[PDB]
Amino acid sequence: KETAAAKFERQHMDSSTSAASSSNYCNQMMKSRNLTKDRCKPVNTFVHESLADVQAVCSQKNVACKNGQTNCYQSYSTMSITDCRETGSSKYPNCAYKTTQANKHIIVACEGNAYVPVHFDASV
Amino acid sequence: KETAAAKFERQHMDSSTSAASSSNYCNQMMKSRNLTKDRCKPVNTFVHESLADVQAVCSQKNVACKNGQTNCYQSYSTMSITDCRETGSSKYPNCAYKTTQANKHIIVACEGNAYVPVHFDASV
Ligand SMILES: Nc1ccn([C@H]2C[C@H](OP(=O)(O)OC[C@H]3O[C@@H](n4cnc5c(=O)[nH]c(N)nc54)C[C@@H]3O)[C@@H](CO)O2)c(=O)n1
Ligand SMILES: Nc1ccn([C@H]2C[C@H](OP(=O)(O)OC[C@H]3O[C@@H](n4cnc5c(=O)[nH]c(N)nc54)C[C@@H]3O)[C@@H](CO)O2)c(=O)n1
Repeated sequence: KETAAAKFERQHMDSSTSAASSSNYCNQMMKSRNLTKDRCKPVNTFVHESLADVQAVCSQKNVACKNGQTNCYQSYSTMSITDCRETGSSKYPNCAYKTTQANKHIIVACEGNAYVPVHFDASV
Repeated sequence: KETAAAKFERQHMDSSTSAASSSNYCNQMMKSRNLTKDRCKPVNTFVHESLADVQAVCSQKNVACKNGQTNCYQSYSTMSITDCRETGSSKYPNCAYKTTQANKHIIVACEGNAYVPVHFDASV
């Protein structure tokens, strides 16, 4: 029942802060957004920009996704982000991560449904 | 089962003709599009324009729907349409309709989803 859109927010959005505020940022976040749930998600990026600016990325530079597909977009400007990487001593269920702050262009895959008619209201 | 959008085409789309052929048009189309199957749909409009053109309406003048919701759109140009309205003699299962040809702006309710981010691909 979770939309994919809401899934992206949960896994990658953190606009309440301008940067990761401590080396334990990833340990905290990866667990609170349920990314250690059934195993330790090894690589995850959190973005510290308004939801609007992130969403706007879908109207910026179209690039190929790293898996070949074409619905990826690269931000024209750098954004404050946090790289989360599972360390060499992590092991489910005690997931452990290294936290790295960065300012990079983000690249995202975007999806939607073009608006189509679904009901004839009236003619005028 | 049938999508809202597929049902809209079934009920209202007839790009294969540029206007109602005769006064029996509605009696025939209401039957073939199954709008008389279990009951007589009372009023129904068919649009004689390309699918491209009708769908582009969702990008045109936004207006309020007859029911108050705000996702209705009105075509900028008038379009060729046929009004199908039940006659006083229409009694299920012998649905009967009056065919009226016209050129007016159509108003339809549109649906879809904003193109938003759904996966984080990479940083660069
Ligand atoms: N515990 C670890 C630690 C490191 N690794 C690998 C992956 C690392 O490459 P990256 O390019 O950092 O990241 C790999 C790709 O991931 C991508 N990436 C970045 N952020 C995300 C994200 O949020 N989701 C996602 N699906 N992929 C992401 C971009 C890169 O192509 C590599 C070198 O450090 O070692 C690992 O396998 N297990
Ligand atoms: N059997 C009959 C015969 C005549 N009428 C009325 C409706 C006519 O006014 P309209 O403005 O066409 O009003 C019609 C309204 O119907 C609506 N409409 C039109 N086409 C459709 C459609 O495809 N679906 C839908 N749900 N509503 C439609 C919007 C229009 O304002 C009026 C005068 O002929 O008599 C009737 O109500 N029942």
